[PDB]
Amino acid sequence: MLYDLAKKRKTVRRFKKEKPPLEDLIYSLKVANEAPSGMNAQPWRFLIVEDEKLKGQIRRVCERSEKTFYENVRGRLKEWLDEKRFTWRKPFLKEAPYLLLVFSEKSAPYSRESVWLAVGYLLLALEEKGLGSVPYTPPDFREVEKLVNTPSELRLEVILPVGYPDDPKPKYPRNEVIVRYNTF
Amino acid sequence: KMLYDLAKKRKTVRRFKKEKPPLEDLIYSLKVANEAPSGMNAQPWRFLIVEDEKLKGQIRRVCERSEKTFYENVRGRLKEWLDEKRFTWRKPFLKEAPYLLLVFSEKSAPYSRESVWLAVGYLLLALEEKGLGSVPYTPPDFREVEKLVNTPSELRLEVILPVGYPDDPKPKYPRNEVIVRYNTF
Ligand SMILES: Cc1cc2nc3c(=O)[nH]c(=O)nc-3n(C[C@H](O)[C@H](O)[C@H](O)COP(=O)(O)O)c2cc1C
Ligand SMILES: Cc1cc2nc3c(=O)[nH]c(=O)nc-3n(C[C@H](O)[C@H](O)[C@H](O)COP(=O)(O)O)c2cc1C
Ligand SMILES: N[C@@H](Cc1ccc(O)c(F)c1)C(=O)O
Ligand SMILES: N[C@@H](Cc1ccc(O)c(F)c1)C(=O)O
Ligand SMILES: [Cl-]
Ligand SMILES: [Cl-]
Ligand SMILES: [Cl-]
Ligand SMILES: [Cl-]
Ligand SMILES: [Cl-]
Repeated sequence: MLYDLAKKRKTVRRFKKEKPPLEDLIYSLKVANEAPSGMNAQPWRFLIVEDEKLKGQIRRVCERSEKTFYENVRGRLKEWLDEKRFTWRKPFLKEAPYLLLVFSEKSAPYSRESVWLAVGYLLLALEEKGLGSVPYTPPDFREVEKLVNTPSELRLEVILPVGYPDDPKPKYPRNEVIVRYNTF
Repeated sequence: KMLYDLAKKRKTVRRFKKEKPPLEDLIYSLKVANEAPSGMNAQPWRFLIVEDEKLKGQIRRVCERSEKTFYENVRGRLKEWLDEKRFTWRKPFLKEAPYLLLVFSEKSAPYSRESVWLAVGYLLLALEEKGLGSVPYTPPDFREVEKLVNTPSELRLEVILPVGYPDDPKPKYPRNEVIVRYNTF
């Protein structure tokens, strides 16, 4: 059941050393590709990073940026990150077998909405395929974009480290949906 | 059998039956969506289920007005696409759908819009599982629609998802092959 897939899917920030077959990622992208999009532009573009040096570069730029983020973060954000024991360290950027970088075509109508919708599909597909991921959002997208020679027409949306999950931490809670009717 | 089949089958539904699906069907989709990840697990989505005919009509007309102006002004690829598909500013599905599921994002949440749109992906697949149809309807201006439903300032209307039973919807548009590159561009 889809609900079961969605319910079971949780963040995975720790991956097995073994690299999943590319076919599983490609499957998930093919699923994502079936998603709707503004003017059916299919404004998602995928970059699968496997190169260890490059992952290392991405890891390092992201961590350097996160370091600053963590130095300064405060309030509610800080409290949540602290309670969940996040730090600037993002080893999964190096250690995940794949970094799936998801880009949006800037010029496409509702490109961002569409890509993120498709990421929803993507994540469910990864779960279906028994892969883990985390939508990792670097503090500074541009540095990562440059690392991979992102064309100006594309916008990096998210870095999805993908791999076999490795003793992932538990899914965080979900509050029940509380619907409203007609108006607030 | 596979999620791909579900995703592949799912397509826009702009033609709805009047017949009201059980609320539980729609709530199921929200429950699925709600299992989605989100920035700081904020679960920044909020759902407003519009069923009231008068309000649907108000929403419809506000959107249509906005669309009408937009159709007068749209240019480039979107205009070309809309024209070739014979889209117009009229949005009858906003009246015909038994539900308008208004999906809001909690503005203050980190990556709130990204997260909500991600969850909408879930949501659409769930609707498909339940045999419901929808369309992520995005009028040019949400502000008037937000006001119609007394949207709190903290929330951003992201999308109007008319939801109902499909009434012989038009076929799915094609999909280009997914575009996958390795390591760098
Ligand atoms: C972010 C987003 C916004 C959309 N906005 C509209 C809209 O305003 N009006 C509409 O008729 N369809 C809208 N759509 C539906 C798209 O036109 C549709 O997903 C695309 O044509 C592909 O349809 P298909 O899956 O049936 O091939 C939107 C879709 C997305 C993802
Ligand atoms: C838009 C978005 C951005 C995210 N950014 C990050 C991130 O930068 N770092 C991270 O560790 N997790 C990130 N996540 C993962 C969230 O922390 C995670 O989805 C949330 O904690 C719920 O996890 P759960 O599904 O395992 O309960 C992001 C999730 C989304 C949807
Ligand atoms: N929102 C306008 C234009 C439009 C239509 C379809 C779309 O996919 C889209 F992005 C935009 C409409 O519904 O006609
Ligand atoms: N990007 C930062 C902060 C962060 C972490 C988790 C999140 O869900 C999020 F939105 C933001 C990190 O990975 O530590
Ligand atoms: Cl996650
Ligand atoms: Cl659609
Ligand atoms: Cl939490
Ligand atoms: Cl916002
Ligand atoms: Cl239709």
